[PDB]
Amino acid sequence: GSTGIKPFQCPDCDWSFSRSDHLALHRKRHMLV
Ligand SMILES: [Zn+2]
Repeated sequence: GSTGIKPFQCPDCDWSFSRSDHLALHRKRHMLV
């Protein structure tokens, strides 16, 4: 049906997280801030 999209998504790997902190835990390696 639909794609496995989540409210918090990585625009780099196309990762999907149901939790904001989980996405941040992932995208921090993209941000390096
Ligand atoms: Zn990513």
